[PDB]
Amino acid sequence: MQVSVETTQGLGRRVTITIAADSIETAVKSELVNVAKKVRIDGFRKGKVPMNIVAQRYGASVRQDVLGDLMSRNFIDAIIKEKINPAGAPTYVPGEYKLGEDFTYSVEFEVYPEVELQGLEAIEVEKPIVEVTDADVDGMLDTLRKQQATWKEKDGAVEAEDRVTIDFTGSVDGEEFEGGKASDFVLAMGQGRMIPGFEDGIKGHKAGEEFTIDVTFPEEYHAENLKGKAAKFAINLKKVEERELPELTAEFIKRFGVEDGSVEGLRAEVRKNMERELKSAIRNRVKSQAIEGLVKANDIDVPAALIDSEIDVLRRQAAQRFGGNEKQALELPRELFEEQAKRRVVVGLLLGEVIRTNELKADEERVKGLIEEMASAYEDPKEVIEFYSKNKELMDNMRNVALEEQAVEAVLAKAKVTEKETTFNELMNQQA
Amino acid sequence: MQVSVETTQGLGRRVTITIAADSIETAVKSELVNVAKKVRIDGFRKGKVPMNIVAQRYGASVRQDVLGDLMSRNFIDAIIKEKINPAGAPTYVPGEYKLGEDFTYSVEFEVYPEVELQGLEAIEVEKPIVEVTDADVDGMLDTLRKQQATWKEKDGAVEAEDRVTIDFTGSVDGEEFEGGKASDFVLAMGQGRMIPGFEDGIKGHKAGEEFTIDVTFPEEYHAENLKGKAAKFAINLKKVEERELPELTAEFIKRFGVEDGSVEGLRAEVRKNMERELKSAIRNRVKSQAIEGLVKANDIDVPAALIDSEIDVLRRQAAQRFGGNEKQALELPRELFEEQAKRRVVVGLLLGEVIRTNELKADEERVKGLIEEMASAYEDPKEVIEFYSKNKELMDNMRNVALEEQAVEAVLAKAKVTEKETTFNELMNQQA
Repeated sequence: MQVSVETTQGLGRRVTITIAADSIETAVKSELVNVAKKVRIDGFRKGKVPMNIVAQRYGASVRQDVLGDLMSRNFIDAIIKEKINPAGAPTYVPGEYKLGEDFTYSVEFEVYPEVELQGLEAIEVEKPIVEVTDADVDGMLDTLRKQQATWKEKDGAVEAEDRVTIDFTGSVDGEEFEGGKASDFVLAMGQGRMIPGFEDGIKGHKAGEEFTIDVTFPEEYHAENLKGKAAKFAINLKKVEERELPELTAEFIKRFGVEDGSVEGLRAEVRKNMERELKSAIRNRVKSQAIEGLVKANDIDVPAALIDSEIDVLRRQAAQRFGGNEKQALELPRELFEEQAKRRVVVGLLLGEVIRTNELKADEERVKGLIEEMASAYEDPKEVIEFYSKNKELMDNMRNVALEEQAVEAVLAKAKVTEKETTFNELMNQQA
Repeated sequence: MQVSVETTQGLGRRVTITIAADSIETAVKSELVNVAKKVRIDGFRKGKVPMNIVAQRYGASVRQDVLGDLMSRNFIDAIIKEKINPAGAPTYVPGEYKLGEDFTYSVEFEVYPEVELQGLEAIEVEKPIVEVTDADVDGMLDTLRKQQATWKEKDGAVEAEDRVTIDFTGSVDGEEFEGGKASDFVLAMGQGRMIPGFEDGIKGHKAGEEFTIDVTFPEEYHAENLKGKAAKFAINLKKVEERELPELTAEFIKRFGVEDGSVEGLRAEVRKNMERELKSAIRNRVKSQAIEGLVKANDIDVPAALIDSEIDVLRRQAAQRFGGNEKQALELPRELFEEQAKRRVVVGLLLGEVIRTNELKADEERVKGLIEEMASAYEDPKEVIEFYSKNKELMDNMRNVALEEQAVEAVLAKAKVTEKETTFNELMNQQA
């Protein structure tokens, strides 16, 4: 058999294969019965009319539709072998059909490039060795202690950790923005829930005076309408409640996911949480050094399509952390996310090539171990472990996490990693 | 942890679970980071703002969106364990949201019932034993011989197997219908491509005379607009070619998927095709006896939804064999397909319950054997076999074919099957 596929323009495709009647006769019989089996209609055939006879009767009428069916089957077959997973449903975009002339349709799909690994040996990574002191523990403990407190109504002055009701309106330089609209909003002070200085500036004000305070948001603020802006908050005030020491009688203080009062338990829980992120933090710097070393020294021309797709994901996610508005995130500025999107694609391409070139395997043992530690954080690890193994997406999505660890270890094994003993204060010097 | 899900009306569901702040505090942290991992944004977290703090800030704004996300994740999890495969994309149908009040959405999904197997031992099946004679072979051979012939232009009388060009219009009783429209249509006579009598009635007419002949379509004709109708065909005529004996020199006669001229090969190919469908024919009667015995004796109440879905599939398929028109098949009459759809659902339920109750396994050996014989009908069975094993849907879809065979054997093993030697003529008596 002979196969021919043409291209009209860009992503446009054309099928229409011209062959001898004998070949057509044979192919149509086989294909039509195969389609009939899919929907189970062949079993309803008593065989009074041969399939070929009806094929050369109604085949002309469904001739256009057959091309569409072929399009449907060929597309799915092709994406399976090229391993492309479309989001929802693909778009084929059919045009006007002329009888006796050509036909144009454009199937939208993305493509992938290839990369070469160079300068791997030239990667020098410094591993700063630091430890967590008991003083660090004290700071964390104190923060946790100030988080909880029992509310008590009073009238007079305002503390730094009181509970207040603030009706405020967000005005930038002289105009209200989309957010910053409050009504009987209750805010817990002393928890660092607002901008540093915001809950400080309102301290000492009576629950009935309008002051208007200048608050400046950092240039690197996630909200574009607030980043690098110095807004003024009127702050009306009306209700203030004192937060007194929480009842250590397990009455009110039982609002924790950890056991109450247990001094050893509290320190133990802090210790495990601190070291867990310490492990992650050191690896993040190691990972960052490796990533920057590759990107800065070796860049590659990346297709715009892949970057464009990354932007949408970023926009949807950004809107969520700005407030939450599905689909409206589409309206968010492209330039803000396009920069970071480029990095995501480059890193992915770099990792993907390492995996392919070194033919890395998805290690089940590695995945299982990670799951067990993570699942151990819950009361019943048994259902949690099974839950992850229950859903295929979770299994595969989590693989990329474990696989990434393998990729890092592979590079580090051949890279120059030097361990240097440093004081905690020394690593704290991150001024630029 | 406590879970809750309420129902508004019908398929309408309500989430909104009210729990203590401590539980919320813990649950939100775990869930949000899990979502962030899915899109790979957690690796961008340097940890300046605790997740809980932002959660009790923007959580209110995205509160509605969270419910939608929960809806999305819960639905997919639920269908996995209940094993329901949605066609494309599900519909959740959201309504108006009132702040401070309730919310209504309705998720459209189908359900399945269960059946009891009774009266299986009461099924008596007669197996008529017949054979194919050489006379049957001769008839088939002659039919095949008349199919092919070489066209030769002439002027005069018309044979029974000539090649003609007929411009006609389809008028029922006094109105043209949707089809029956021809222009320069070339029809090959003697191949039984038209209604018995249609190509017989035009025999003897000159290539330039309008006669108008009454043609009656059978009551059980697939085309509703023609079934039980006696239409009149004008028949204009203009071009007639004689079909002379095909060149047995392998020139013209090479338009077959079988070797040319080979007498033994021709008979061998006929023999294999005839017995293959003979096997199917006897089993179909056996299957029909068992199916009718169950349906006629034991009826079950079937939900309208399942039947409704079956109707659409039938409509789409019916339109294809009537001509071909995707989506327009929706406009086809329901009653025509609803009757047969009921049978499909009942048979499926009966088979499904047999499979579940008798805990039947999908036998790979059975599947492999069927594939090998089927693939043996192609030049290279190797790629064909791998192709079936390549696509999961083909593998699964084909399993049902093999599994049905197993189900039939299981029933027959305990049913009263009697073999009776019969003459071919005897079985031919199917006059009602």
